[PDB]
Amino acid sequence: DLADRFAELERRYDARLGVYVPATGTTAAIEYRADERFAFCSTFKAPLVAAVLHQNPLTHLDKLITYTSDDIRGISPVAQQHVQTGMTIGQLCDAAIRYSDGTAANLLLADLGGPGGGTAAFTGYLRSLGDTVSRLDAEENRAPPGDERDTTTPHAIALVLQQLVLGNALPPDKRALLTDWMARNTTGAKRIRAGFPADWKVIDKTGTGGYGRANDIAVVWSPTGVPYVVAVMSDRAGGGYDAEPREALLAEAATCVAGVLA
Ligand SMILES: [N+]
Ligand SMILES: [N+]
Repeated sequence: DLADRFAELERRYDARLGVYVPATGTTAAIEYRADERFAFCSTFKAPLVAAVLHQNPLTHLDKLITYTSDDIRGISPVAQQHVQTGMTIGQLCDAAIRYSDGTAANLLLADLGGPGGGTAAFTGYLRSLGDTVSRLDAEENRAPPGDERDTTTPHAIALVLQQLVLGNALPPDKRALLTDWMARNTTGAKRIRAGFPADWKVIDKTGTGGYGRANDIAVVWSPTGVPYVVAVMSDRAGGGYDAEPREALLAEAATCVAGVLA
């Protein structure tokens, strides 16, 4: 019983774990706490890039955005080295996904515009994909576990990623950009990627936070090219606001999923 094995991971890592793998043409869905709420953390930056792509012609990727050192907010590996030159919308999409760049995310939200610095518009994009539960409220706080702001569920975000990467939410040219940025992500080697054999292809977007939060959302392809969406979320609310996030938990959960899918 796979659910028994997920529960053992919860006890061993003193953590709460959520998993959703949508059913496919030849597999049943995998689900564990799939409708419980977990913080987005940085995983929202993947659908955020999709929302910007959706709303604009591809020429928009060449638009140069200027900003100052005081605009550097959240962990921003790329943006904080390009204050003087600025960054194009396309470079900001790249940084937001592949380096979780918080400033890039803030600028892409500002590009959507509207109240809340773009967070209302982003949430509306998720509504348009049929996601009735997720919400984004703040820009790049260690939100308490009970707070519903800035949360999703494994079920909800997996079905969002399913439509974006494997469905028709985006035209093929915009779909290919999103897929490529996730494929060359730099932050995910020790999470879902670490749970799948080397001949599976893995694209992903991570998130990490207080209360021991560690997330990874991925699309994987078997060695013969069959794709599956895998969403894994975790936290450790009982360990306090500074509980250690555990990448090994996500890797071990992904290993259990890979055993089901192989
Ligand atoms: N949250
Ligand atoms: N913003």
